[PDB]
Amino acid sequence: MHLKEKITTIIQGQRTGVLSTVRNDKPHSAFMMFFHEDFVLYVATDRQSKKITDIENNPNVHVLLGRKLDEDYIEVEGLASIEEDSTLKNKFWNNSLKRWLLRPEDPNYVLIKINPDTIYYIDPEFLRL
Amino acid sequence: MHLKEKITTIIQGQRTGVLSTVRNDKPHSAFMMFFHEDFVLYVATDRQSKKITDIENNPNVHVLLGRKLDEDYIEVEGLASIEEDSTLKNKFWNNSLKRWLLRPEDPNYVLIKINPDTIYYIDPEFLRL
Ligand SMILES: Cc1cc2nc3c(=O)[nH]c(=O)nc-3n(C[C@H](O)[C@H](O)[C@H](O)COP(=O)(O)OP(=O)(O)OC[C@H]3O[C@@H](n4cnc5c(N)ncnc54)[C@H](O)[C@@H]3O)c2cc1C
Ligand SMILES: Cc1cc2nc3c(=O)[nH]c(=O)nc-3n(C[C@H](O)[C@H](O)[C@H](O)COP(=O)(O)OP(=O)(O)OC[C@H]3O[C@@H](n4cnc5c(N)ncnc54)[C@H](O)[C@@H]3O)c2cc1C
Repeated sequence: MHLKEKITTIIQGQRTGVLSTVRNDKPHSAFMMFFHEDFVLYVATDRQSKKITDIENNPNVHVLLGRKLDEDYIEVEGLASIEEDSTLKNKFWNNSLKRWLLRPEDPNYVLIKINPDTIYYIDPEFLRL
Repeated sequence: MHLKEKITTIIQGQRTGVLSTVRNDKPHSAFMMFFHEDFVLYVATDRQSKKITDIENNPNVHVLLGRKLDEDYIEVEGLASIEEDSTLKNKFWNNSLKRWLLRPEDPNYVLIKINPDTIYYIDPEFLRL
C-alpha cells in the first residue's frame, strides 16, 4: 500500500504551501515554503512574525501543501512549536529565504516545527501519526 | 491612486484561492473557486460542507486569492454568511462546479458570502470596507 509514499511524494515536491493559524479567535493563512524531516514539517521565518505570536497563543495549525484543479495534495493537522536547532536551521537554509532573513546565522531566523497528528491525502485517505 | 483597481484586477483574475475558517478552536483551510460582486466574494459549495458548519459556529473567515514567488495577491478578512439567492446562484453557476454539485437547481447548492472588512494587497496597502 502506497499512502506513506503518496504523502512523501507530495512533501518531496514543490515547497510552497499554506500555513493557517488562529489569531485572536479568527483564522489566518499565509503562503510559506515547507521543509521536512520525515513527516515533520518545518517553515523558516522571522521570530517577530505574527504567525509566531499566533502559535504562542494557540498551537494548533493546519497546512495545505502540494498543489489544474485535479492535482493531488495533502492537508496536515498538528501542533506547532518553535525550533532554534542550528543543525536544522543550517540544513534548510537557502537563498529564497533572503526575502525575509539575512543569512543562516541571522538571530531572527527560527523554524516553526509542525508535528502532524493527521495527514489527509487528497486525490480522502489519511495517516494518523 | 490604484489600490481598488489593483484589488479588482486580482479578484477579476484566476478564481482558485484559499478559504480559512475556525473549526472547533483550530484553523482549517480549503481551496475554493471565488466569484464576486464588487468587493464581496462568494464561493459555491454543498450545504452539508464542514465549512458551512464552521461558519455556523464562528463567522470570521480569511481568504488568500490571486497567486513564481513574487506574484501579487490579496488577503481578505471578513464575516461570512450563507446566501441562497437564486439570481446569484444562477449568475455564478458553471460546469467546474459539477465536481461538487449537480446543476444550478441542486437544492444542496448554496453560496458562502464573504463581506470584507479589510483587504490587504500584497506586492501591504489595505482597504477598509
Ligand atoms: C510563495 C510565498 C512563499 C513565502 N514563504 C515564506 C516563508 O517561507 N517564510 C516567511 O517568513 N515568509 C514567507 N512568505 C511571506 C509570508 O506569507 C507573509 O510575510 C505573511 O504576511 C506572513 O504572515 P505573518 O502574520 O507572519 O506576517 P507578519 O509580517 O508578522 O504580519 C503581516 C500580517 O499582518 C496583517 N497585516 C498586513 N499589513 C498590515 C498592516 N498594514 N497593518 C496591520 N496589519 C497588517 C496581514 O494579515 C499579514 O498576513 C512567503 C510568501 C509567498 C507569497
Ligand atoms: C482547486 C480547488 C478548487 C476547489 N473549489 C471548490 C469549490 O469552489 N466549492 C467546493 O465545494 N469545493 C471546492 N473544492 C473542494 C474543497 O477544497 C474540499 O472539498 C475541501 O475538503 C472542503 O472542505 P470542507 O471542510 O467543507 O470539506 P468537507 O467535505 O465537508 O469535509 C472534508 C474535510 O474534513 C476533513 N476530512 C477529510 N477526510 C476525512 C475523513 N476521512 N474523516 C474525517 N475527516 C475528514 C478534512 O479536513 C477535509 O477538508 C476545491 C478543491 C480544489 C483542489
